[PDB]
Amino acid sequence: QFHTGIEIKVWAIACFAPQRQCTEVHLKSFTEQLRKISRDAGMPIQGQPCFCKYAQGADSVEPMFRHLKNTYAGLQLVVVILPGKTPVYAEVKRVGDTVLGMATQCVQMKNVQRTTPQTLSNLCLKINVKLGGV
Ligand SMILES: O=C(O)CCc1cccc(-c2ncnc3c2ncn3[C@@H]2O[C@H](COP(=O)(O)O)[C@@H](O)[C@H]2O)c1
Repeated sequence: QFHTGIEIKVWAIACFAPQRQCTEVHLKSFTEQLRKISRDAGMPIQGQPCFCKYAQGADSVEPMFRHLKNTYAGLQLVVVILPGKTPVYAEVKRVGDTVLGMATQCVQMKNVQRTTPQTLSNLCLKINVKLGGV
């Protein structure tokens, strides 16, 4: 079930959670915790995303994903932080899967604000399934 040989060197964060709820330090904390667990599991995600920006609303998804595709050669993944149930999820999947062919992984804001080994493990397993056997 689990894939070896994944190395995620070029990846982006698109934060659809409001900055006042999911701060720069929450993003840095979450990213560092994800770096360490993904590494321990032999699917290392490098500590520094090439891009980390806030956006709001489903209409921002296509412009930002077009920008990412146009700017970052060898981009392997966009981690999308969502604030609860939101039409932004459907739009991220429409643009990523059907328009631009860009791998995306969505995560709940509450799991970025406060991490646990179990929820970082849940996320690594979803990423592994996506980026494994390409
Ligand atoms: O339009 C509306 O009013 C709400 C629409 C709606 C209906 C059903 C589900 C959603 C939805 N909203 C936000 N996050 C969602 C979601 N469905 C799944 N997710 C998130 O995406 C993650 C899965 O990400 P990937 O599909 O990239 O593996 C789930 O863990 C969960 O964290 C949104």
